[PDB]
Amino acid sequence: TGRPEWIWLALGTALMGLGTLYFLVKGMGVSDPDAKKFYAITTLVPAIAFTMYLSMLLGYGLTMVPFGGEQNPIYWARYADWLFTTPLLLLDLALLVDADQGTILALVGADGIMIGTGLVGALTKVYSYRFVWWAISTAAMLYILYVLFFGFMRPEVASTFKVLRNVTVVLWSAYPVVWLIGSEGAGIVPLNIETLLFMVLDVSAKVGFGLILLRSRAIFGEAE
Amino acid sequence: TGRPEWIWLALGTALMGLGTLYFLVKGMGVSDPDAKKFYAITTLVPAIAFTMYLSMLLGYGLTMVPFGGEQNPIYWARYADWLFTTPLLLLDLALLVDADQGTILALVGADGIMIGTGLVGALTKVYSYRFVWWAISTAAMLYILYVLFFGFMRPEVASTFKVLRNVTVVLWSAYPVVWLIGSEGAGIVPLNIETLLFMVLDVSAKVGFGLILLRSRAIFGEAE
Amino acid sequence: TGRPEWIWLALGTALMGLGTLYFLVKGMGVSDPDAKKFYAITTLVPAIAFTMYLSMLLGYGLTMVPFGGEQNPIYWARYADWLFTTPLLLLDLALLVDADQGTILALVGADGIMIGTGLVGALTKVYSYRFVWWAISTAAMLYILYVLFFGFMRPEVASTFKVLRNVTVVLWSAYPVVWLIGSEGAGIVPLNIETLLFMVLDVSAKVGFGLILLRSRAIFGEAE
Ligand SMILES: *C/C=C(C)/C=C/C=C(C)/C=C/C1=C(C)CCCC1(C)C
Ligand SMILES: *C/C=C(C)/C=C/C=C(C)/C=C/C1=C(C)CCCC1(C)C
Ligand SMILES: *C/C=C(C)/C=C/C=C(C)/C=C/C1=C(C)CCCC1(C)C
Repeated sequence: TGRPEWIWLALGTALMGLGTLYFLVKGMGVSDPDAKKFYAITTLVPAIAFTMYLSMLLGYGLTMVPFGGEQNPIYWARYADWLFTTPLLLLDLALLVDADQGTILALVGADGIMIGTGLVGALTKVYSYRFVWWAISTAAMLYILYVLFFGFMRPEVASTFKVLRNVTVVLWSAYPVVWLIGSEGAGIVPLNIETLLFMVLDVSAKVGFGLILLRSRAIFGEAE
Repeated sequence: TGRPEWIWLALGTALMGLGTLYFLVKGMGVSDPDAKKFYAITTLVPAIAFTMYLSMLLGYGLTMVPFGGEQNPIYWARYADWLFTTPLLLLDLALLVDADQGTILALVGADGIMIGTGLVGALTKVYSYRFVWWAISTAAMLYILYVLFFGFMRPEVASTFKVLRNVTVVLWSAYPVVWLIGSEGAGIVPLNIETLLFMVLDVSAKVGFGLILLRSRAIFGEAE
Repeated sequence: TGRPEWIWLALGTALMGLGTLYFLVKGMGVSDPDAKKFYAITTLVPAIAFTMYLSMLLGYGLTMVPFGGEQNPIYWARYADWLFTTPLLLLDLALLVDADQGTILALVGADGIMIGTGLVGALTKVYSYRFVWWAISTAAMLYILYVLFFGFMRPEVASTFKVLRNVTVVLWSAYPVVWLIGSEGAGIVPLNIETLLFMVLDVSAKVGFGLILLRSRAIFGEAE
């Protein structure tokens, strides 16, 4: 199309699609029940992202929100993606460490709150209030990060969890910043650059994260 | 009303309602925990369908989508039904065979993708792109069917699973065809006939499927 | 704002926010896995309510629905809250009594139906039909109440469950009445009083319920 961000949406669609196919093929033949869980979660994540990238590319997942006296292009489909994919990603971490159910519920619920309030902020027509939602969403993210560090095994489990926790902190923490400087927030970075940034983050957080996880012996039960 | 498809919506509402009441009464008194799971899942399915049929009958679950240069009546409430009822139905099959959690997640997630992309296709304003969504949704359905045949007990469990798997393949595979030839897709069959077809499919896939399942000794633990 | 109900929305936001913070601090340090489940569920409930109260206060969670020949202010965000918080509350009760999974699914599903049909009724443009949805929603509520009394331990578990079941029946049963007499239904009580009533009910059903639950020894495994 003639939205300059189309190229990043197209590459995102492609990389999510290819990552989905790769993980699908890779998990073919896996019989270990524990490993199956990780393959399922980890393949579902970019498959969902693929659909939502495509919806943005085709224009379905874009709406105009009036605020600051303009009609502002907001890609709402990102939140529909994140609503499902972010708890899934947290579930991969939580299963790695054999987290308590209470802890999993805390994580999933805080994540739901993070995404839902981010969506509310994204669609809010009173400019100043958009940042209230951003702050609440960010608080939920900080709670999530706190639990990953202070709320929790085989040495390979510890090692893989540590690496993935670090990837998670670094990549996830960038999202509120991009939103804040981008078209959803202060509008200091144009939508095409914002789209590029989220594409790099998303591909790393999904396909990159998944490559790290699915390469590890941590996803298998200890078997002779 | 004066929408000619009202009669099929009314009969669908009635048959789902009656099926719900029948399963409710039938599962009264069931104490076996395994059987309770099947009664719960299986009664919930037509209860949800009853609500969404009624919403279509009353006109709430209908919207107009512009495409191909017309205002096209799209019953969106079907997807709200299917979003919940189709994974529930898959859950009945998966519990019958004591499926791995990874496999259940794969099934539920692929199903979510099937329904969500079908909804996107149903609401998409660019005619040609509607069929892209249809294709992606169909791929998700084919993945689901593949898992039911290649991804998986007491002989009565095997026997009941086999029958229900066959019912599932035959009925579910008809949905993409009806959508394709109907008002959502190529518009070769009118909405009133499309509605009739989905009504027959839905009642069979829910109340018919449920009668088969709930009549079986497979839903009970092996007890003396 | 100049909506007279703003004061009740503001106090609701505050009390849910404070209740969230209190439960969060209170559950700090809890290591018992069973207790963690209850703290997680019970803190998530007012955290979600806090977000949805704030959304109503800020005006995001309000829409106008034409019916009875007027444009009627309907707070839809209540349903988005209840959709998540009501099954969570039922989950607290069900975990207390170690409910069968079938029973939990029945409860959660009936609750989903209660809330979804209440939302449909709230948004329905044909006045008389709003009450059809109300009736169906009420039937789902009555099913839920029936299960809590007829569908189900350590003496402290029994004692706490009994108290919380009674609180639940009394408070939950008031909701259909308020809706019926309020702006969503017959319009005999003005929106500002309706808002006050739901605020008192919600705070009691969430923060009050939670204080009772989290003060009990019932939420802990039996340990030496
Ligand atoms: C695969 C995609 C992922 C891992 C996306 C993660 C996204 C977030 C952590 C987003 C966080 C946000 C906030 C913390 C504040 C408001 C804006 C959001 C939703 C971008
Ligand atoms: C009770 C209702 C059920 C079992 C409905 C099943 C529906 C489907 C399998 C629908 C599939 C579709 C596609 C595969 C492609 C696009 C259109 C859909 C959603 C009708
Ligand atoms: C924390 C909030 C809670 C516990 C809310 C409970 C709400 C209900 C039990 C609402 C019930 C309703 C009906 C039974 C009929 C239609 C209207 C509703 C949704 C208010």
